[PDB]
Amino acid sequence: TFQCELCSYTCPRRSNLDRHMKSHTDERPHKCHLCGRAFRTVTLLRNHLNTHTGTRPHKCPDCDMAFVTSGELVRHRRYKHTHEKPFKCSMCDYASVEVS
DNA sequence: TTGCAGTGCCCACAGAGGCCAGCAGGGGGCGCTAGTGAGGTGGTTTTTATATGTTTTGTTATGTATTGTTTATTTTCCCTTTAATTTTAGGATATGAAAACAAGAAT
Ligand SMILES: [Zn+2]
Ligand SMILES: [Zn+2]
Ligand SMILES: [Zn+2]
Ligand SMILES: [Zn+2]
Repeated sequence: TFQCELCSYTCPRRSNLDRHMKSHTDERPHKCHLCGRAFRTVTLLRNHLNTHTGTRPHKCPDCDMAFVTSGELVRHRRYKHTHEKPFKCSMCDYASVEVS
């Protein structure tokens, strides 16, 4: 029912349309007090500051290294600890942690 | 000793193959982020629900009006007895009208 004007975005929640309009309008009100980089939400700026300094809270349960976000630890476990490999190739027997 | 037939040696430029940097092939692991997606919390209203006040409905009691009841004073229908009232002779009256007499008038 809900439709977009800038693109063919179709959702059922008005709040989803609101966020999509915020993405089109690029409301970035969160700057970094070290570099000119800016973001739209607080968690992005929090991770950016957790990269300018070493304050990595997501610790690896199987080794002693760490990362700022969860997805990086997910893929680290699928590379090094639980070799998942969901996506597989066409001809060869290849598979890896990322679609890239 | 020489000409001829056959050998020795020294060089050198090719020929060859290992040495080497350069460079491209497939694949493993990390740094970082935009953008949804979903889930949880807070606010809002809202909707159901509950309780109070007012009014409407139902019930009760009293007074008035209607129908009925045996008196009860008309009233009215029906007797036997008078009290006017009417009808029928019977005698008397009256008022008329001829009748006779008397008085003018004529012949
Ligand atoms: Zn759009
Ligand atoms: Zn910065
Ligand atoms: Zn690890
Ligand atoms: Zn393949």
